[PDB]
Amino acid sequence: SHHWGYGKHNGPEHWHKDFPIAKGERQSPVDIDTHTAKYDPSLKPLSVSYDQATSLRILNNGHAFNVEFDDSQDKAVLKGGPLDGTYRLIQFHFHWGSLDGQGSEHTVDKKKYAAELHLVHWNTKYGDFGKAVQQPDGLAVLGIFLKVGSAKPGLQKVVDVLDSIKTKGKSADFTNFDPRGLLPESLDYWTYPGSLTTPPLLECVTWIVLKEPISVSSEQVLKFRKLNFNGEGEPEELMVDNWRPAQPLKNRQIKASFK
Ligand SMILES: [Hg+2]
Ligand SMILES: [Hg+2]
Repeated sequence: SHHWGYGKHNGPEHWHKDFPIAKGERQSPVDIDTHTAKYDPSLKPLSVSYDQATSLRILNNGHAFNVEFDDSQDKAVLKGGPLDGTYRLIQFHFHWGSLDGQGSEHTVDKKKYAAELHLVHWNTKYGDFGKAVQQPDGLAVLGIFLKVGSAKPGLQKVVDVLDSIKTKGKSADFTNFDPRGLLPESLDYWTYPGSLTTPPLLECVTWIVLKEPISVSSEQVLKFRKLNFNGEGEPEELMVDNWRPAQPLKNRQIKASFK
């Protein structure tokens, strides 16, 4: 502190001093131990309906970059899986590393990926986002791992606009982007009850983490690392390593949709 971030002086190990819930019973991310996750045949396939998605803007908030969607109606929703009810997409963002061997927040059998995409949705029964985050089933986040390999064509539009939102507080119009181009071929997943992974750390999230990673090229992820944490005209601090490490599982079970 001063304000939280990912540095040595205000990084995740310090958050508990302003947000005591950091040492809570249902904090995220976690390590997914594949041999201890329970297959649960009662879980339903996920239903991702993003064909009427309306993206609006892309913003650098100082901790990541969010692409925001119009959520005033049921245009891009997730339902099914372990969820009851309809959850509307409000924004996506990424977490990534300064090197390719780190960057994801969840890990799989202790394996870290180069980055992790979060598609954040909120439960329509609560009427708005801000009321959703106060309830134990208020949000559902789909997490997708990224590995370095082949380029992902559907991520290129995002990569290309980054130069225009280089520093904190910058935004740019970002319409007609289709988030379908960011899904792996398979929707197999793990699920557990957890929290937002940045302050205020609220325990209101059902996480849905996809088993299959997407590939991005080295050049693509290289462009993420050119962003800045600082605002314009402040000393440059590249936006890298904006990931929280794995927290204790405590009394929770990870369930798998697959065997
Ligand atoms: Hg996130
Ligand atoms: Hg909550």
